[PDB]
Amino acid sequence: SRQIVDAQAVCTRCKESADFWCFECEQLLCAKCFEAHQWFLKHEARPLAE
Amino acid sequence: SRQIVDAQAVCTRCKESADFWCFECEQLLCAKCFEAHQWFLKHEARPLA
Ligand SMILES: [Cl-]
Ligand SMILES: [Zn+2]
Ligand SMILES: [Zn+2]
Ligand SMILES: [Zn+2]
Ligand SMILES: [Zn+2]
Repeated sequence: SRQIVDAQAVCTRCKESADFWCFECEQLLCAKCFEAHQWFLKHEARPLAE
Repeated sequence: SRQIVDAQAVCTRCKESADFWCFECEQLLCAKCFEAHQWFLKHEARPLA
């Protein structure tokens, strides 16, 4: 399943602009929510292209 | 900006399973492509996990 991520994509948790994609959660995250995700989970994830 | 994301991380070059992200190439690379990357370039990069 590929997915289109719009230019205005937003974090799945808060309202901030998305910066990361998690391959196992399948979700978009802002930097601050992403740092929490990395503390509590060990998932493959990547920065979004700027 | 506008881009496609996949459920699985695969190398941008060869489509094998990916292991690294390069911030300046903005690319996913498998281990073998990334070793080649390091031979030719010096960029900020991280493993995917
Ligand atoms: Cl992707
Ligand atoms: Zn995750
Ligand atoms: Zn967030
Ligand atoms: Zn490759
Ligand atoms: Zn690079």
